[PDB]
Amino acid sequence: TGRPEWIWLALGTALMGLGTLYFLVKGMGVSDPDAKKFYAITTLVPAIAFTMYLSMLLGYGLTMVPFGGEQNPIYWARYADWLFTTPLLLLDLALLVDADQGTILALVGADGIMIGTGLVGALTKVYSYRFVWWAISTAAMLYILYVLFFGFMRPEVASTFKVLRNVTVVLWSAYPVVWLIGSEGAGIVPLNIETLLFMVLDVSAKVGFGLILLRSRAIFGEAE
Amino acid sequence: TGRPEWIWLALGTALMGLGTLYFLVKGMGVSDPDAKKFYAITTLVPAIAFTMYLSMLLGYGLTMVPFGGEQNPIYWARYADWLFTTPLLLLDLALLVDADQGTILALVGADGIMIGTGLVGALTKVYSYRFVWWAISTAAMLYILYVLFFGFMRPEVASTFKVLRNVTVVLWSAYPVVWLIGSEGAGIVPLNIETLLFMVLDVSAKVGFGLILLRSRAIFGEAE
Amino acid sequence: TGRPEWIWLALGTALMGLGTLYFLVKGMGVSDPDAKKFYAITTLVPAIAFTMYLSMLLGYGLTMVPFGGEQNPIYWARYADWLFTTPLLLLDLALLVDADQGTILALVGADGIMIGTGLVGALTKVYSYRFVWWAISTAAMLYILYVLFFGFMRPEVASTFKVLRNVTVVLWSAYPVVWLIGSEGAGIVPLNIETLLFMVLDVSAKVGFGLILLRSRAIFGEAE
Ligand SMILES: *C/C=C(C)/C=C/C=C(C)/C=C/C1=C(C)CCCC1(C)C
Ligand SMILES: *C/C=C(C)/C=C/C=C(C)/C=C/C1=C(C)CCCC1(C)C
Ligand SMILES: *C/C=C(C)/C=C/C=C(C)/C=C/C1=C(C)CCCC1(C)C
Repeated sequence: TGRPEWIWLALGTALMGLGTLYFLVKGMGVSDPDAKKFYAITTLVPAIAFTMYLSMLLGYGLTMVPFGGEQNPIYWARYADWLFTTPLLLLDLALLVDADQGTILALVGADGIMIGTGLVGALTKVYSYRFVWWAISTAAMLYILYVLFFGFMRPEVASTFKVLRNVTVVLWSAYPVVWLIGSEGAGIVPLNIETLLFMVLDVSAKVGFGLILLRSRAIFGEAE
Repeated sequence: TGRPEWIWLALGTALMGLGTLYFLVKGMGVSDPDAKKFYAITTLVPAIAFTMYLSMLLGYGLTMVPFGGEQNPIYWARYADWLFTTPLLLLDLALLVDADQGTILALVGADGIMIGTGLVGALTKVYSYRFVWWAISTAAMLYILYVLFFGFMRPEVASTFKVLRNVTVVLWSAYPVVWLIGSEGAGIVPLNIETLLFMVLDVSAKVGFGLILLRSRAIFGEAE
Repeated sequence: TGRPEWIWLALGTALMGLGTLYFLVKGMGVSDPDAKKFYAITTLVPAIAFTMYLSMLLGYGLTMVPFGGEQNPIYWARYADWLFTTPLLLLDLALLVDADQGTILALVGADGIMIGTGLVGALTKVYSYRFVWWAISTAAMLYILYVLFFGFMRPEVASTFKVLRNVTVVLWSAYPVVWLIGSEGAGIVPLNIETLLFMVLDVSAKVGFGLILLRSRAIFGEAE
């Protein structure tokens, strides 16, 4: 199309699609029940992202929100993606460490709150209030990060969890910043650059994260 | 009303309602925990369908989508039904065979993708792109069917699973065809006939499927 | 704002926010896995309510629905809250009594139906039909109440469950009445009083319920 961000949406669609196919093929033949869980979660994540990238590319997942006296292009489909994919990603971490159910519920619920309030902020027509939602969403993210560090095994489990926790902190923490400087927030970075940034983050957080996880012996039960 | 498809919506509402009441009464008194799971899942399915049929009958679950240069009546409430009822139905099959959690997640997630992309296709304003969504949704359905045949007990469990798997393949595979030839897709069959077809499919896939399942000794633990 | 109900929305936001913070601090340090489940569920409930109260206060969670020949202010965000918080509350009760999974699914599903049909009724443009949805929603509520009394331990578990079941029946049963007499239904009580009533009910059903639950020894495994 003639939205300059189309190229990043197209590459995102492609990389999510290819990552989905790769993980699908890779998990073919896996019989270990524990490993199956990780393959399922980890393949579902970019498959969902693929659909939502495509919806943005085709224009379905874009709406105009009036605020600051303009009609502002907001890609709402990102939140529909994140609503499902972010708890899934947290579930991969939580299963790695054999987290308590209470802890999993805390994580999933805080994540739901993070995404839902981010969506509310994204669609809010009173400019100043958009940042209230951003702050609440960010608080939920900080709670999530706190639990990953202070709320929790085989040495390979510890090692893989540590690496993935670090990837998670670094990549996830960038999202509120991009939103804040981008078209959803202060509008200091144009939508095409914002789209590029989220594409790099998303591909790393999904396909990159998944490559790290699915390469590890941590996803298998200890078997002779 | 004066929408000619009202009669099929009314009969669908009635048959789902009656099926719900029948399963409710039938599962009264069931104490076996395994059987309770099947009664719960299986009664919930037509209860949800009853609500969404009624919403279509009353006109709430209908919207107009512009495409191909017309205002096209799209019953969106079907997807709200299917979003919940189709994974529930898959859950009945998966519990019958004591499926791995990874496999259940794969099934539920692929199903979510099937329904969500079908909804996107149903609401998409660019005619040609509607069929892209249809294709992606169909791929998700084919993945689901593949898992039911290649991804998986007491002989009565095997026997009941086999029958229900066959019912599932035959009925579910008809949905993409009806959508394709109907008002959502190529518009070769009118909405009133499309509605009739989905009504027959839905009642069979829910109340018919449920009668088969709930009549079986497979839903009970092996007890003396 | 100049909506007279703003004061009740503001106090609701505050009390849910404070209740969230209190439960969060209170559950700090809890290591018992069973207790963690209850703290997680019970803190998530007012955290979600806090977000949805704030959304109503800020005006995001309000829409106008034409019916009875007027444009009627309907707070839809209540349903988005209840959709998540009501099954969570039922989950607290069900975990207390170690409910069968079938029973939990029945409860959660009936609750989903209660809330979804209440939302449909709230948004329905044909006045008389709003009450059809109300009736169906009420039937789902009555099913839920029936299960809590007829569908189900350590003496402290029994004692706490009994108290919380009674609180639940009394408070939950008031909701259909308020809706019926309020702006969503017959319009005999003005929106500002309706808002006050739901605020008192919600705070009691969430923060009050939670204080009772989290003060009990019932939420802990039996340990030496
Ligand atoms: C695969 C995609 C992922 C891992 C996306 C993660 C996204 C977030 C952590 C987003 C966080 C946000 C906030 C913390 C504040 C408001 C804006 C959001 C939703 C971008
Ligand atoms: C009770 C209702 C059920 C079992 C409905 C099943 C529906 C489907 C399998 C629908 C599939 C579709 C596609 C595969 C492609 C696009 C259109 C859909 C959603 C009708
Ligand atoms: C924390 C909030 C809670 C516990 C809310 C409970 C709400 C209900 C039990 C609402 C019930 C309703 C009906 C039974 C009929 C239609 C209207 C509703 C949704 C208010």
